[PDB]
Amino acid sequence: SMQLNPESADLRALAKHLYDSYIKSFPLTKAKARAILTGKTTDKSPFVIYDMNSLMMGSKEVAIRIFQGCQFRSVEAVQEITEYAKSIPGFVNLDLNDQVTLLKYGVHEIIYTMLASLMNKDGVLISEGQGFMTREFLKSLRKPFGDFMEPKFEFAVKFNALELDDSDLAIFIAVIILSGDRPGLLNVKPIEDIQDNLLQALELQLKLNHPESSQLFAKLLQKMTDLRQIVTEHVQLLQVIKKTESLHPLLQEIYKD
Ligand SMILES: CC[C@H](Cc1ccc(C(=O)NCc2ccc(OC)cc2C(F)(F)F)cc1)C(=O)O
Repeated sequence: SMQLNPESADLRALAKHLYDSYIKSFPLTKAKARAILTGKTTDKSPFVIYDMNSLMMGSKEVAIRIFQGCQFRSVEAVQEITEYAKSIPGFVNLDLNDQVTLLKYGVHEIIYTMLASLMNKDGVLISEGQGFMTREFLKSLRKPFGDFMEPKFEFAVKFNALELDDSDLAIFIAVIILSGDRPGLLNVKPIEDIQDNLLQALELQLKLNHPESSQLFAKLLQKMTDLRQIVTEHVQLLQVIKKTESLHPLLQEIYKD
């Protein structure tokens, strides 16, 4: 950051480009989510599902309904991330094998990342900001389902304290996709080379955007750990779901290894 030259200029262009794709690919940005959550917008005023009463107006049939709702958004979210991926310079030049691989293992990490954008301490925005379902209501569902989201909220409150904006996340999300340690990758090097350039862009983005924020870069890289864990901890919950009590086949496909 100390030096404004052709390399730093190239890193800003990669950041602008990724931001512009983020906007085209992700309708409900963090900036808009925050507006709704804090009241500012008159765009729409969401309905608050806070008990069984509220849910109907909007037994274990409700657990079915809500799990169903997640699956629908979860498939909607995987299309959003697929569209974004295509816009990351170099991504579409790798063996189809790797592309699909980088996405098989990434989507859920990006989902739990961007889910934080939709969350505060009280609950989560749903249906593109039309509804807001409370943490405590989601907690109250019949076992085992009332632990489904809690870890996603746990992650969110720590993540949202980083105070990242859509510019920040654009690059960060791209860094996650271009991970060179995904099982069964063929050409690791061209992914690492792309990620190294993305990590450069992020570092410079975070210095410009967060003047009085210490080791934010390191603190953001560490969150990739938390994310892997949410996925693993989630899979454990699903695995139970199957044995205890089906899944949309696109989610079924991604859950192979
Ligand atoms: C079943 C879905 C999981 C990952 C997953 C993906 C997305 C979300 C998510 O956006 N949750 C918020 C949400 C969205 C729509 C809903 O419609 C009623 C309901 C919810 C909510 F219930 F709050 F979680 C939550 C989890 C998977 O793919 O295994």
